[PDB]
Amino acid sequence: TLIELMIVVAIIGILAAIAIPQYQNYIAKSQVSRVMSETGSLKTVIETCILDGKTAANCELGWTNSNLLG
Amino acid sequence: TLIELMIVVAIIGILAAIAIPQYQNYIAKSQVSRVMSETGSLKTVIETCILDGKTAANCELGWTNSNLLG
Repeated sequence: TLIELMIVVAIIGILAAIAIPQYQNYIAKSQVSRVMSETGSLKTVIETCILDGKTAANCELGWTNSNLLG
Repeated sequence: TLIELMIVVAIIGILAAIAIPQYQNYIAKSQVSRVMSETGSLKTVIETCILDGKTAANCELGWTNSNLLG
C-alpha cells in the first residue's frame, strides 16, 4: 500500500535527521592531551641539563618527530 | 434494454472521472529524503578529514554516483 511506503519514507527521514553531538570537542581535546604527555617526556632531560650546568648546544634530547607538530 | 446500456455508459463515465490525489507531492518528497540520506553519509568522512588536518585533495571520498545528481 502507499501508506506503508510513506511511513517507510517518514522513518527514513526521521533517522537521517539525527543530531551529531559536536564530536570536534572530543578529538581535539585528546590531541591536546597527547601533546601534554609528549612535552612532559621532555621534562627530565631538560631538568638534568639545568642541574649539571650543561649548555643548550650540547644538551642532547631523545625527542622524536611527533605526528602532531606540537 | 437501451436504458441498461445507458446506465453502463454512466457508470463508465463516473469511474473515468475519479480524482487523482496529486501524487507528485509523494515521489519528489521521497527523492529528497533519499538525497538527505546519501549526502548525510558523507558527513562522517568530512569530519574525520577535518579533525585530521588533511587537505581537500588528500581527503578521500567513498562516494559512488547516484542516479539522482544530488
